[PDB]
Amino acid sequence: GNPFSGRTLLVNSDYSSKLDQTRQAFLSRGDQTNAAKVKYVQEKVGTFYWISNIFLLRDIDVAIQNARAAKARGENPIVGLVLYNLPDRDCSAGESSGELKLSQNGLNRYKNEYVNPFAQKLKAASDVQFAVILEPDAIGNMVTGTSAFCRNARGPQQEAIGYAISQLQASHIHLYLDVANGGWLGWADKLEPTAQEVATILQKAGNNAKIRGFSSNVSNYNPYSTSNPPPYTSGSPSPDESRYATNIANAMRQRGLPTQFIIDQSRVALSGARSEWGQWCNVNPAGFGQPFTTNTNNPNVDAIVWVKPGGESDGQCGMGGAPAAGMWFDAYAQMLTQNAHDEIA
Amino acid sequence: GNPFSGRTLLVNSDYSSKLDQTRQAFLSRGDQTNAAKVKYVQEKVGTFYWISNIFLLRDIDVAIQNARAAKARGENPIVGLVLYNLPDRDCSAGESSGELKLSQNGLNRYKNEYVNPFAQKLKAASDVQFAVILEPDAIGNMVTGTSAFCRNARGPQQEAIGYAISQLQASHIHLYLDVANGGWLGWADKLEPTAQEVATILQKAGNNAKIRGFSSNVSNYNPYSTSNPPPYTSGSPSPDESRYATNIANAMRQRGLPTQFIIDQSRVALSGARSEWGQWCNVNPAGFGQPFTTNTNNPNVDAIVWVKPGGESDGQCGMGGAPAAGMWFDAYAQMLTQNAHDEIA
Repeated sequence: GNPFSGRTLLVNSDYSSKLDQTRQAFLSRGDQTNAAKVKYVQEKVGTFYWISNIFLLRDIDVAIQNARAAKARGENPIVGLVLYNLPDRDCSAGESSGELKLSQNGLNRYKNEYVNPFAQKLKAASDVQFAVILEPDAIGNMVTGTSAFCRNARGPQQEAIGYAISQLQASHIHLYLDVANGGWLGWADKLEPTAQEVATILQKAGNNAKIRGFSSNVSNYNPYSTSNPPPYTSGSPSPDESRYATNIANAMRQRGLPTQFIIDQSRVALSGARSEWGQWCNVNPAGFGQPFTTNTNNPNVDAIVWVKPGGESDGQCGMGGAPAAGMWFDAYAQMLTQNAHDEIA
Repeated sequence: GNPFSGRTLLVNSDYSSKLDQTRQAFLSRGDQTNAAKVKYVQEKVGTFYWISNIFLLRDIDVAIQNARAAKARGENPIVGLVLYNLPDRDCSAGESSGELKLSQNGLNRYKNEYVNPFAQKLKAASDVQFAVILEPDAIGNMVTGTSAFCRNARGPQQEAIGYAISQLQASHIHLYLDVANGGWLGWADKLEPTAQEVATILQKAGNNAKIRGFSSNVSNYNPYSTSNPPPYTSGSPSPDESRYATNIANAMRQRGLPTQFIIDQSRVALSGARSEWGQWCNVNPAGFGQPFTTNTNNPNVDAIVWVKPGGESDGQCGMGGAPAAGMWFDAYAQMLTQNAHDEIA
C-alpha cells in the first residue's frame, strides 16, 4: 500500500526557520496577506530534508526528533529525506557538484562515510516512517549524459545507488528512486531507456532488494496536471508530471518493476517562464505549488510532496541576485509566496 | 624571525592535479610554451590548502604527508593552511557561506568539531612548519558589517577567532590573521578600525597568545607593488598591497601589536579588468602573479605567497562559463597561464 496514506509529510524545521526571514520581509512592507501565507508554510506544509553532504547527516537526527515531537502532539507523520551525495554528483557539469569524487576514493567514502551512517540512524528509528528519495537526477545523467566524465561515472554510480538501496531495506523505510522530470526522461525515446536503467540498478541492489517507486520533478517546475502545458512540450507524451508518472509506470509494469511515484510541487513555473524545457536554475516567475496530498487523481502517484525547499537557491544563475546553491534567496521565497497555490493562506 | 626564511611554500597536490587538465588543454592545441608554464606551477609553485569545512580536515593529513615527503628528498617546506569555517561565515551576504551557523550551535561546533581537531593535527606534527591563515575576510565583515545579521554575529565571531588563536600556539605554527585587502580596509578611515578589531580579538585569545601578523589579498587581484595603480584607488593611502601592509603595520606598531604580512599574488588583475575595486568574482583579464618569495622589498612583508588556487571558480559569475565556487574553471586557468608573471616558464 501507499506509505503516505493517512499520514502527514513532516515539516522541515530548517526550511521553516529560514522562511521566518520571508515572513518578516513581508511584514516590513505592511504585506500582511503574504506574511500570513509564509507562516502557513512554516507551520503546515511538509518538506523533505536534504542530506546533501556528510555534515548534514546530523539533520537526520533533527528530523527524527521532530517526527517524535509531532506524533507526541497527536499527529501521524512521515519524514521525507533526500539521499544526495553521489561521487561525481551531477556529472553533466564536468565535476562533482558535491564533496565526493570518484578519483578521490569516492565510491568507498559514499558507502562507508555516507550511506552506512544514514542507514544506521534510520534503523535505530523504528518508530518513524521514512520516505527516502534516492539521488536526484543521477538516472537522468546516466541515460542521456554523453561526456567522458559522465560516461566514466556511470558504472560506479550504479553500484553506489544499488548499494544505497541494499542498505535501506526495512518496513518503515519507503524508497523512491529519482527519475528526473518529464522534460528530461519523459520523451517517447527516453521512457524505455529509463526503465532499463532502473532494472540495471535494482539488479545491483540484490535479489530481494525492493523500492516503492520513483520521484519526479524534484527541484523542477512542471505542473502536476494541466490541460494547457507549454508549447515546448509539443511532441511529448509526458507534458505534465501526472502523465509522465503514468508513462513510466507503463514501461515499468511490462518489466515487472515498481510503478509508484511521488511528485514534487514545491515550485511550479507560470506559463511562459521558460523558453526551453531544460531551464532549471531559479526559474522565474514561479510560485509555491500544491502542498502535500494523497489526493492525486492518479493511481500510480502515491502523493504530491514538496522536495526542494523553495527559497534555497539552485546556484548563482536564473533570477538576479541569486546566491550559491543551497543559500537562502529571500526575494525568490517572496516571489514564490506572492504566486502561491490557493491552498496557502 | 620570518618563518618563511630559507623555506619553500609547499605545493598543493590537489591543485597540482587539477592543473593537469590545463596542461593537457594547452598541449592539445600544440601550445608547448603554456603547457610548460602549467607544469612549472604544478611542481614548483606552493599554494595553500583550504580547510573550508569539517570534511576537509582530512586535507591537513594530506598536506602533512606531502610536507614529510618533501623533507625526505632534502627540501625545507612550510605548509600553508587556510582555517576557514567561522560560524555565520562571510556575514555581509546575510547567511553563513559555510556549514556552521550561530543559530545552530555554531560556536560550540566550531570549537569542538573544527578548531580542536585542527589543532590536534598540527601539534602532533611538531616536525612540520605551518603558516596558517585565519579566517579570510572575517575582520573585514566585522569592521564594515552593519547589517543586522553581521551585528548579531560580531560577539561570537570574535570569541571564535580568539579561540582559534588560543588553540594554535606552538613554535612550529605561525599565525597570520586575515585583514581582507587594501580596497576594503586600506582607506584612511578604515586602518584604525581594523587595528582595533585585531586588538579586541587578541585580548580574547588571551594575554600570552600571539600571532605573527596578517594576510591580505587572499582571493583578490590587487598588485603587490606598482607605480601605476588603477584609478579607482585614487584617494586611498593603500593603492597596492605593499603599501597596504606598511599602513596596517604602522597602525599596529603604535598600539604595540604584530606587524608582519603574507600577501597573496595567486591572481593579479591586468589593466582594465575592474571598473570598481569591490569586484571579486572571476575577475578578468588576470594572470598568475609572482610565485612565492621572501624577496619582498618591504620589511613588513614576510612573504609573497599563493593562497587562492587560481583556476578554482569564485562562483557562477564574472567570466562566461564560470562554474560554482570551488569548481575547476579550466578556461580561467588557461587565461591565468597565458598572462602569467614572467617567472613562470
